[PDB]
Amino acid sequence: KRSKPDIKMEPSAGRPMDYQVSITVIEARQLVGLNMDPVVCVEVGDDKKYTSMKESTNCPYYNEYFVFDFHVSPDVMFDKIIKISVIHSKNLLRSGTLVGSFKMDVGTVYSQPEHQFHHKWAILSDPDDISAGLKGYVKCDVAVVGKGDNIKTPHKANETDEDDIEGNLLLPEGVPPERQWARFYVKIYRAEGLPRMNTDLVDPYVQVFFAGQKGKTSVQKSSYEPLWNEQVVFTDLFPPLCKRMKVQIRDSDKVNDVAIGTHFIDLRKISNDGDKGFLPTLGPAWVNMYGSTRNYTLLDEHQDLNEGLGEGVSFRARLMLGLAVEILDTSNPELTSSTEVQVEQATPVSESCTGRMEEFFLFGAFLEASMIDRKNGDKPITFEVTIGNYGNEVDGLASVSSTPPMRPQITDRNYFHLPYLERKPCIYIKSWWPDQRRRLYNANIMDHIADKLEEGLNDVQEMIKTEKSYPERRLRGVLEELSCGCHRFLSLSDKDQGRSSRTRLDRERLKSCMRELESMGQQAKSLRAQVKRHTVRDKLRSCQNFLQKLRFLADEPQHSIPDVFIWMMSNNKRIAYARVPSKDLLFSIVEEELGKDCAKVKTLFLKLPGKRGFGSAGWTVQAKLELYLWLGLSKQRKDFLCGLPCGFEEVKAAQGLGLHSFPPISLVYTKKQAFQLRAHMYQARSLFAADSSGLSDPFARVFFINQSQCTEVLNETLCPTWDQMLVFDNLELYGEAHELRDDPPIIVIEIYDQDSMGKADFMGRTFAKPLVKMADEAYCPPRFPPQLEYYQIYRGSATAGDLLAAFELLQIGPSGKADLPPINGPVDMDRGPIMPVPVGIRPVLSKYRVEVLFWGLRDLKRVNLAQVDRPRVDIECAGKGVQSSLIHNYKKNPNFNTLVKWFEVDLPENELLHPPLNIRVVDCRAFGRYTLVGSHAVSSLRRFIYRPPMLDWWSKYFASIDTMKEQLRQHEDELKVYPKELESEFDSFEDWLHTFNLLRGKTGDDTEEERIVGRFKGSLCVYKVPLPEDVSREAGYDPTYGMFQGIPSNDPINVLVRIYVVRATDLHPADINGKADPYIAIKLGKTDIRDKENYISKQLNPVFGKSFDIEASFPMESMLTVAVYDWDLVGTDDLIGETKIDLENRFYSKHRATCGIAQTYSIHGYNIWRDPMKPSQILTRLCKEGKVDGPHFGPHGRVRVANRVFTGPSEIEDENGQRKPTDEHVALSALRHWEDIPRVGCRLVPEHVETRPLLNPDKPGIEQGRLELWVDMFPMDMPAPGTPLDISPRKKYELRVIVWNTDEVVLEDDDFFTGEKSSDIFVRGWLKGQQEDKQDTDVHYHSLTGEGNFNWRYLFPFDYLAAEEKIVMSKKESMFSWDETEYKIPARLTLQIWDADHFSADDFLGAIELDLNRFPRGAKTAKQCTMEMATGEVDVPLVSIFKQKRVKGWWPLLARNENDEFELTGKVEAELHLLTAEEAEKN
Ligand SMILES: [Ca+2]
Ligand SMILES: [Ca+2]
Ligand SMILES: [Ca+2]
Ligand SMILES: [Ca+2]
Ligand SMILES: [Ca+2]
Repeated sequence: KRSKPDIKMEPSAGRPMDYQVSITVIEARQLVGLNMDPVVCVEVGDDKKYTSMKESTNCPYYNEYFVFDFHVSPDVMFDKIIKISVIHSKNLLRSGTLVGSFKMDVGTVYSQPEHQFHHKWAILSDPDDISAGLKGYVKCDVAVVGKGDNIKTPHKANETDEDDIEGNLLLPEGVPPERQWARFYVKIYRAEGLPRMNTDLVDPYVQVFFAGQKGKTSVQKSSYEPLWNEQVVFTDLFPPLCKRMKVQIRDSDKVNDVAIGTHFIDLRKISNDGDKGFLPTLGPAWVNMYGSTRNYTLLDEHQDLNEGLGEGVSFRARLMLGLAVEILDTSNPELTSSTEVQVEQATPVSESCTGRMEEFFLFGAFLEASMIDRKNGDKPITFEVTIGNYGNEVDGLASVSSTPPMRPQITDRNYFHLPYLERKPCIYIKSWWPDQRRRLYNANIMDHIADKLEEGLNDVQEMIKTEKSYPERRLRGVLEELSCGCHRFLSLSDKDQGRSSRTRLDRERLKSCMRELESMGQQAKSLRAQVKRHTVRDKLRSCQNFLQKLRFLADEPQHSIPDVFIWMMSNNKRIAYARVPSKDLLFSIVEEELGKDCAKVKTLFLKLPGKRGFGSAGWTVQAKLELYLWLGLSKQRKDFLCGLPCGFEEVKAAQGLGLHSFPPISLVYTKKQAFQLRAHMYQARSLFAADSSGLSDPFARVFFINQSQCTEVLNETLCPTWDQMLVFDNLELYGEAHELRDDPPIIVIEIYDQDSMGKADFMGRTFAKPLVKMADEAYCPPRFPPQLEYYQIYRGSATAGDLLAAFELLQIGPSGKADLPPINGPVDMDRGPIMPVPVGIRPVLSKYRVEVLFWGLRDLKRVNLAQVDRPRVDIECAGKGVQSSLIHNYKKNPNFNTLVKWFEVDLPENELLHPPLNIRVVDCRAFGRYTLVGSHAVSSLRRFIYRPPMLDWWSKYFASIDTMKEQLRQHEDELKVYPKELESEFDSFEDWLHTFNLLRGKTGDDTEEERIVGRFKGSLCVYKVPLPEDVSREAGYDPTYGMFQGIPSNDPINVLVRIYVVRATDLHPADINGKADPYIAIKLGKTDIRDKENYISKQLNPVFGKSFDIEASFPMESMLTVAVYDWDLVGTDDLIGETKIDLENRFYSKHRATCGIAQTYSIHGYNIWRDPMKPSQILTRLCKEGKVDGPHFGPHGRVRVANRVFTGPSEIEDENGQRKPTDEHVALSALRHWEDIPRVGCRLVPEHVETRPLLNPDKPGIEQGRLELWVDMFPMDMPAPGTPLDISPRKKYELRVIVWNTDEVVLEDDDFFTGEKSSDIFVRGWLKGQQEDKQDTDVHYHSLTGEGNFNWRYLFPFDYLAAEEKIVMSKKESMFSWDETEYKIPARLTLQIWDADHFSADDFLGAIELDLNRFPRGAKTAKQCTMEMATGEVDVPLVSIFKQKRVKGWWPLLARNENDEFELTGKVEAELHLLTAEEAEKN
């Protein structure tokens, strides 16, 4: 396949769109400064915000969130810098001292696989001083997201998880952590070809921006060809995290300096990292520079094109440039330690290093110039072609550049055309460019193999779309051809070694492309063998991992010949432009090295320059040229007319009369051939909506050469069936048969919405190439007759539907129109000249029946600000359909009194060609004035076409969360924990019930929720014929309810929902201080419960443990929403997150999604069964609903469902402790293995929590945080359930120690009165921190050898959990906080021996820090205590007091000496004891 051409008016480049960056700075560490007061400043481009001030902390904590929003182009967003700085003593009076700064850019943060860095530590270096060392690190999370992106957020963990600096640096892949300094020389030499800005002179100077620094050269006053010869040096951290250098020529002025042009050097194209890579280098070579139009205007609206914001519409300058980096040793005292940008004199380079200036030649032939836009074509028009400054005759051999102006004639009401016919104007341009053709040839072979590969991937994507047989063989052939072209590029590009015009970048880029493309060829040859159908899609992605990087090869940073520009001018006022690259036009002998646009006629769509080329002004095209272009050496000009169609005869200018090889000013064609286009137009689907009713009036105009016709208008449909051909009679073309069959001409098809007057709104356009046939060839299969194909219409950037067409070009023969095929006349003869699509091309139709289950309608909005009372649904498929029964009142019952009804239509035989079914709800008000409430049409029927087939419950939560963590890590009692929406694993519970998303309004462009006017609930069943009896008995049991038998009841039923909110983690902070105060809000219908009375305070990871009961009247009250809210002391409360969980499909699924089913039964304790019915009654109800025999019972260990038997345990315990027999365990096992039923077998949800991502309307597609919750449904017409689960969040302990004596404590104090050494020994110890566990003993004054006597008892009461061995407490973070915050640490004790004084603080002598779970055992005597029991010797075992409960021993306390080791500075005899809270009151 892939006969369609891919042309788009709006590419990805140029269009500005909304981005935002979110930067949070969690904790700063390892900073430097004496009594410093840090503030973290975050800068993105031209703005910056500061955090709060912290006083005298070395490790401050901020956790402050910043969001920067911009609406800019993607390329200029990727060039914005990100600066994280730390400032000491910032104030407005005096500038604070800079501690450290870190530079980064937006574009490489976007280059992450998650478009973000999670928990990464910025290296806060010193940009102000190269010789200075590291100034600290700052942990941060930085994310870049624009509109239209869906991303997954990783675990936003606290300090209790991995937070180490070195393994989580703020680096991309492959960057070395030390980031050695470098000098970046750019060497601006010369320039040529400047325009006029004084009216007419210019005062240029080159300013270069990189990494937030800038440097400008001197100004060469009054010179259009200036010579700067100056070099600008930067210094930054190699490798540069910023990936672009903005070099910009500027015209200096005394009031407002403006821009000449701007070129962006992408540093990835000129560099390679690693030990096999090479340092950044470029040039000395010429760089082309494009911008706005060269003629001066005082109010130029295209000024931003000179700044690089968009696409250059004309050539503006050529700049000689060089670049070279070097790594400098910053420890050398020979060089100054400065950092700022410097401008010095550069070394002059000869022109022979960039290639000799040499004369090139451009030839162009304007064959066709049609579809000129009407609002400009009242004047005669021209076509000015300029390459470089050559051909700029308007602004200022004799080269010609313009076609002769002559008036445009009428084609239709929307476009003119130009009557060239046989007189084709031509242009010839002499030019002088350097001899760097080999660079363009290498980039051209790169682009040629990349174009072949991209054509292969688009072809196999089309065979994926149309389900053609074995695309894996096409993939293997594509990879083999890619390897063959790879070896061709290996054997081709290396033969021009002898020239000395190669720069420093040429050899390095050729070698790097050699190595990388050898790796690509061997990787493609290895990937060819593993291509398989069932894993084809990932293989496609691997091919994309080739192709884009191949384009990364093809982009040349040192382009020699500038792009050619083809313009339009009406009375010498510029209208529209096209810009063709010159690597595609260069002529050469080898076919892969030959340009893809050289010596062939190509279609070329002009467009408005700059900002007028975007949006609604850029809908209609400005011209559709059929241009022949050739570019190359004048000694290679021997065959620059060979690719042209034959039959032409030259006419030259006055200077070239009688010459041999003078290029012609014009051509006259004599070999005219007549043709006819049969524009087959069968259908369209999913078109754009251009009326306020949500539908349109589509009629399509077909444009071919100069003729244009329109198919008839159909009314109030987005999927029309015109059933019409457009006969363009007696076309004329010029050429021969072999130059036209493989390259047919272009047909452009636009669709318009007819309105109440003569104007018509726009739908977009598509393009086509007709099936071409000659007189000598016959109408043989499989080429003829042409089959209808799908043509993708694009309304600019956004897609706007498909189109059904079978275009064919047919030449007339020597017998005239008698050699034309027999035209099938109109069966409906009332249409007259409207001739339908003939047979063979028209899809052969067959009888189909559509049976529609009309279940209900949900949340329809107002029509003309009036409420909807009595809906009805019309259904249209292939023009005919059935209408639903009326409902009586929407507010009390939004359901139809009968459900199943059918209709008979004709549909095509193959399912790929099916027209879309269109449902339309309309209000049936009085007096027959029915208006459109909603419409849903875009659907494929393939899914509907039938074919015959001490423990608590938290311990159970821990025993499941660790298993799901183990399974997640191995991929990269117990409940089945689900990590996402339950709908994603259980296909939104759409077994028979389907939700069709119901639309009214114009289709959105550059949301669907604003178009939402409700949704339809129901099902479709479309089938050809009644099948044999065993298959058709599904409908044969009850024709009243049709094929949808097995349906459950439709009448309203009363229900309670029981929502359990377990916990939540990774909350986005509602408050700006990185904290939140969460509480659950729940809404369902009229019910809204907000539990503000039982909030959790100062928590981003709430342990909730809450259960709520909500009344609901189904089917109206089936739209539950669960949200988390933040308490605010003043003002209004701010929402944190909100999730939607609908209950219609959950209740009415076969999967039993009302309540989960546990792993096993227990009638007491932590595994209590919350559902009121036993599982025996549960599968009794499921067997009665699903037409299943069973359940059957025998002994208590077996249960029979259908023809299968399952097993399980027999006895079960209650709270009294005595066993009882039951068979409900085996019933629950049958519920677990319910998938094995041969007819009604599907999956069932187990008892779960779901980790639903909470979304926000402000950030679509972005998870603010994950919420652990699960819902239960219990219909109240069955008996009510009991007490809900005790999921409420949580043992208290007493640690007591006694210090008996001390020995060998170091005598720190010399005696003031007698002189001997002594020590006032006393003890101190604490578990948690300062304000809670600080206690000390009495002082043993004046020790002689370290002996002391205390006999003092400590006591530490606390809370504790043994699941993670964590001591549990909540305390205020600061004295200014409102209330307490929860903290977790492991079991710690810190013991110290001090030296008391009567007048000041005590002197530190010794310390130990031990764990109650793994401390080494104590000595038996004081003298047995040695150094080995405290250090890291493995010979000393460990004792846990949680199993021992009594420890007596001697233990050494260790000073903090300067030798980084431990020294015996004291011994302590200690008794250590553990009690509970109840035992502590009497022990
Ligand atoms: Ca309209
Ligand atoms: Ca209309
Ligand atoms: Ca708040
Ligand atoms: Ca708050
Ligand atoms: Ca003392």
